Amino acid sequence: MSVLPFLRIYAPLNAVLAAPGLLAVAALTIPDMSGRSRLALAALLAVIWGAYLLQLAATLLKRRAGVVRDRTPKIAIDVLAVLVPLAAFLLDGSPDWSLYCAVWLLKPLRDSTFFPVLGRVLANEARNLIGVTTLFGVVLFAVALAAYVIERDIQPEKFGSIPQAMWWAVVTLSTTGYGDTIPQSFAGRVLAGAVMMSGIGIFGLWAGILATGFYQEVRRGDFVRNWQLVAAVPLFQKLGPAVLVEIVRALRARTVPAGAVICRIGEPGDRMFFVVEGSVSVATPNPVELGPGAFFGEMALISGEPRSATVSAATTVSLLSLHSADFQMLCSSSPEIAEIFRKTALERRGAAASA
Amino acid sequence: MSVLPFLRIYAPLNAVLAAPGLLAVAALTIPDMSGRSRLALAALLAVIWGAYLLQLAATLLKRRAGVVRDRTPKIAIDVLAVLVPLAAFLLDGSPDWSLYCAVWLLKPLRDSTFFPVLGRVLANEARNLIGVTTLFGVVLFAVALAAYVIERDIQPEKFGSIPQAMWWAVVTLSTTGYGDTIPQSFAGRVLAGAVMMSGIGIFGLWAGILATGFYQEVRRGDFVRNWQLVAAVPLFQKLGPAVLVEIVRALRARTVPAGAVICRIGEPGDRMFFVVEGSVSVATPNPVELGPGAFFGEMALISGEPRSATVSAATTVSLLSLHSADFQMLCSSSPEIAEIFRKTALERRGAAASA
Amino acid sequence: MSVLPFLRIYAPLNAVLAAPGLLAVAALTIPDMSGRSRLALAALLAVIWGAYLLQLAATLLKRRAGVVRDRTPKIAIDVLAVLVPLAAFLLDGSPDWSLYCAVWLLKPLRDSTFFPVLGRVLANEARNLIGVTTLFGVVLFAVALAAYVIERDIQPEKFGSIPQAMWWAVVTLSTTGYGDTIPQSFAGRVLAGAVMMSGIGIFGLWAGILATGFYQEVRRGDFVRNWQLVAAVPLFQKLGPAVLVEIVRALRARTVPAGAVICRIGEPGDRMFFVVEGSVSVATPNPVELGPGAFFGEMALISGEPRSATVSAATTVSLLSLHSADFQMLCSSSPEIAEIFRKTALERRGAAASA
Amino acid sequence: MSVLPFLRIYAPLNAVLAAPGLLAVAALTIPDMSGRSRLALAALLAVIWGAYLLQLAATLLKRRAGVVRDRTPKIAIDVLAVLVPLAAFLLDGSPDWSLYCAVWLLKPLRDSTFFPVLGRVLANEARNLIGVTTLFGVVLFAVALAAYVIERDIQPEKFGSIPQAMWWAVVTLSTTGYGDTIPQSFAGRVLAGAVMMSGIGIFGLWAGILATGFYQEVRRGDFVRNWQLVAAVPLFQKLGPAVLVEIVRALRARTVPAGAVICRIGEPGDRMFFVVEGSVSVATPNPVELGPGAFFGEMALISGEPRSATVSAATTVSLLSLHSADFQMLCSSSPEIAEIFRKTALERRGAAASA
Ligand SMILES: [K+]
Ligand SMILES: [K+]
Repeated sequence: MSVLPFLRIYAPLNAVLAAPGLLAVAALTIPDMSGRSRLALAALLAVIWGAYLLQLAATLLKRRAGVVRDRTPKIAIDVLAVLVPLAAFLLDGSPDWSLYCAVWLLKPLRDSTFFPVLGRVLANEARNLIGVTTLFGVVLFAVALAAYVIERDIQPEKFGSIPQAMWWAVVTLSTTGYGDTIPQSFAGRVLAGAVMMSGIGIFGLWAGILATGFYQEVRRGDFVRNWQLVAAVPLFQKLGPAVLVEIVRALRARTVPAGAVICRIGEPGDRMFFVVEGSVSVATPNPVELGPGAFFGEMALISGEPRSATVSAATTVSLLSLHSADFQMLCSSSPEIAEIFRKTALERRGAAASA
Repeated sequence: MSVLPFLRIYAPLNAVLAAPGLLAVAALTIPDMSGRSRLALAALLAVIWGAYLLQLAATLLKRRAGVVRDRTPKIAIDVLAVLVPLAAFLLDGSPDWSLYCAVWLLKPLRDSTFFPVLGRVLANEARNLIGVTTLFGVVLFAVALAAYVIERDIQPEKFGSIPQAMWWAVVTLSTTGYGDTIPQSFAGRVLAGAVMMSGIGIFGLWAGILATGFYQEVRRGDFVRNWQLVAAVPLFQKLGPAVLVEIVRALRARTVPAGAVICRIGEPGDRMFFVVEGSVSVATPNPVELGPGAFFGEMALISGEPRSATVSAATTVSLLSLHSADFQMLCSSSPEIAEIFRKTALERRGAAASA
Repeated sequence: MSVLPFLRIYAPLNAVLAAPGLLAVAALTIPDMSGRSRLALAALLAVIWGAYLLQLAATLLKRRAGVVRDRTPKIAIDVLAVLVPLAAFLLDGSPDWSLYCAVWLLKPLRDSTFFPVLGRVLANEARNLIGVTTLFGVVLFAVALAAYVIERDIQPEKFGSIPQAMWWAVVTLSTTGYGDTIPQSFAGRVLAGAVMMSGIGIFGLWAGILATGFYQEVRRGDFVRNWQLVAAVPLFQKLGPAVLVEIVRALRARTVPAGAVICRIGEPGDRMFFVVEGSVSVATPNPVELGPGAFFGEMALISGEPRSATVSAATTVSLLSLHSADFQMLCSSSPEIAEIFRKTALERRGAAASA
Repeated sequence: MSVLPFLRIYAPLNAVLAAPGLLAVAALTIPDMSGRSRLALAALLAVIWGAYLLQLAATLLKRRAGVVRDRTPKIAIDVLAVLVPLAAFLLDGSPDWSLYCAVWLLKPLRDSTFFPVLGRVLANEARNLIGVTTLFGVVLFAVALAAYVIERDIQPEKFGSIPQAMWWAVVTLSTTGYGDTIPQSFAGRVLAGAVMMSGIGIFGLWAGILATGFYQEVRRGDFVRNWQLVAAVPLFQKLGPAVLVEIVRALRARTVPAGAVICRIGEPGDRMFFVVEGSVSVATPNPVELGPGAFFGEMALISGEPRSATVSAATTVSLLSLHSADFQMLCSSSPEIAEIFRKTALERRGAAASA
């Protein structure tokens, strides 16, 4: 709610082209298709092949910044991103070689930050997941077995065994309801009453396990990144030790591209920013372009008013941001700083129009 | 649990009439329907047309309070709320012009506060949603592909391609279970075991992403609105800086209409209120009508008793409210204020019956 | 995890008998049923009728404690619990009068505490629910309409209208998957990709709205009840103001019936209790029966050991309970109290066997 | 996200063999199966029988550490793990005796820690679950009844009774959507609009009840275990009382097996560890093998750098772990300790290469 995400967060053309790349698959996969456009997109594989292949050797020129680097992840696919189609091209002379369009699917995941964040936590909590997944397997066959007890007699053809029943378990437990083969008797129909009751508590926990400390990591992700951009601010010599842990949970950083709008004038004042690197376009008769290491919005927050300036991203600014309460929290937290921000609430009145 | 929501929170007749307005659609949509009531409701479009159109020009008289205003949102539909039916009326001479009853559907959303609240946060967290939505597309085709591997042989007519399989993926992943086309082999049936396991963790996160800091915004929504109605209370010169952040998370404000009941006498005392604007009906031999900037309930909370007065909303009172713990928290937080509330617990014993 | 719930929490025979009472319905509801047991259970209605009717007039003798009472809720059904069957008995001379076995269903809800707790909060947060429920109706018809656009042509018989499509919306949105009528074209099949994506975020919020501050109320429910049983403890003259808010969130009270086990000897020490009313059976050569206002378990917690006594509920004891951390929190919170609990960890060594 | 789970957390071969053990069931369960491998796995039951039976008497030699022990849980199945197959072997002379492969299913649960953790909390919160489960039964028949009102007329064969309707309730309420028998009329089709709306709020709460304070227990599980491994650290004479409660929520302990990697050199520094028991392989010219009661990583965290040593688990080390913020929290929390860790950030520069 308090952040300006811009500059094409889904930027890298490596990440982009699997999507157009892999829809190229389908038309090959289909009868009654002319050959015209059939192979026309086979090029587009060759394009994406050649395109990543173009990118490829530039990467293999890894004498760049070659001091200490851990790039087994980033490289893992780039190798295979061209080889797997290639060996596929020949031995699988038949068109099915395109079935090695399973391959680029990691390329989005190549430069997918927030995926390490995902896999980071599973290697702390899977202890639970196992004891639950076991427990999932407990309750599965514990309950799956209860059906073969019954309808083997009059429904062999659907329930003539155990695993045919295990099928109808998790379909029944995991919230799904396919609807292919269903009981006819009473007591077997009774048993479902605990099933959804169970599974929705099972996943009531188990999916909750994920979001539980995932969010801890994500809410932690906004600190590990943001104990940086702290010392850069020239004011933070005075802040006490414990004060920051309160703060950085709320302070998110993002980056705006050049030209874009930051705060348009006259819009309702609802937040303030801490610039740390880049520069701005504070639209005044004399533009007060504050570069790395500044802020604005206090003129509107202390007064509770619209914007005092059409600030626009003159350059690519690594931004921060902040809503009132957390700034009121700061204003509440210390008279030492409200003094200068009060002065600033008068200086920037006289500094906005002036130089 | 601690608030009195009254005065028709779904008030504005602009917001109201799409519901009766759009059910007017259906009878046109249906064969074997007489023409009698068919067009009878076509009027009701004309009514709602004329009705908003009546409202319309009053809005276009936007010389009202014309100083600095940002009304592109509120106006966006009012323009189209009449034009789109209108141009539809002529070029679509055929009855299908009523299919521009897709149009009013924003009119509820026109004056839908809590919808900006919704859209506010997506422009902070969609970073995740993308990396997840990509990941959703990863796991989709990653898994969808695994089926065409198999049943293309014996189920062409259902699984004779890739996208027919992508269909059966999210139907299978997204908790649904349609039940149109289902495997017959083993290993393809095996694969589902991870699917629901996955998707319920996927949405185990992804839907959780929404409620995660949505609630932060909503729990923030009760501060940004309620750092107001703070200075109005004549007592709050003494409160310390940090004290309020604890409080305002709990203090919700609402507004009661005139005439309505606030606290009926003899009901079990469970909460107290801070009036800030309006007036009351404190039912005593001399009604102690406390207007803007007062409170009551302490007589019942400190004593832990039923109500001392049938207080009723004499006027439209912008209300606050408060449960005990948070007032006990305050009573715990300072002896400075319990003194006067103790005195008040004796003054209002003598002030209730007296003037 | 830290509480002993006993004494038949589903106690009241008023609450009990709807369950046996209403299963009495079914056998009447069924063809090919002999008349023998048919009416045999009609008695059981008459029993439950007579039984509550027996209870009834005792309630209508409401001169008991008749000072100030708010009993419209408790009485609302007891009136109807006998009348509705009664008038049903005659005018509905046909057996369908038993269809006024819809009636007792509130009787469990009559003496269902935790149901007021439910309905308490909806009158604070339904503001959201409306803006969401509207939004649910937005996204419903916003999306439902998109289908009649298409398959009216080739699927009139299933999609020959709007509301037939609204049907397939929430079935599709609300996680369900019935599986009666399904598209055949592409673009209409495309649209589902956002649907489950939506609804699982919708209810991703909306159901979350419930558990959100429900839990606040429930976690509040353990304070409003438990600022009581505080002064009774003879030790709590010294505790500081803010200290308790930390505590009472964790301290749950329950009540054990006479005879039952409290802590059996030799079991692993994992918790301690604060008795406030009732008496115990501390199994020692001289039973140290501590009555209202005492505690035990510190001998095992400070030492981290099994139990020092087979304590059993000699009477109906209104119990508290407590795990270590929260007691370590207290031991951490003050040296003033660990002294006496250290002494107690030696006194009760000498007081256990002795008198 | 901050922990190294290793040494075969799913270790015990007792726990292992039900999985291979119980899949042995299926081939017996199936027609058209040769007898060759049929009984070949009957051995594997005899193996697992004999194998646990081998383990068994070693357990029944419970003179080991025979002072005070509470082993009714661990023993409960080991008794039956061999008897139930055994008596099954004879009286059920027919092959169905293998249906006492329902029996080992507790054997995973035998040595399933985190299962007591599960069952611990249900005996605090089931108060709710009942009032909800009742409420589930309320809303069930409250709503189930509403259908027999209607389609008994034209759908006897599907809705010719009450319980046939109760079937279609929870299938409809519990998020499932089987799709066997569906209405045809309007008002009965209307009713579903509240159903999913309800059940997803029902389980919106009810499943949430589980994860609610489950997580409290789990987040508590990391304290009850970890107030241990506290005094062992020679430094913790100075820490203040309240300081630890902040900490131990974050500090998880796990155990690494011998040989395994702990921190490989040059990897990005992201965490530090507290060793308390075992020994390490700090790969330096003179290996600084710190045994029970030490730490490392500060050299990389204060500097924010890659690893200073390929530390590997020389022995089975009962590990702790810690990320930066929580260490920054400590560094923020006191100058008393950053001094020595600063010194350590120079000592271990000179102590790493040296002895
Ligand atoms: K479903
Ligand atoms: K289905």
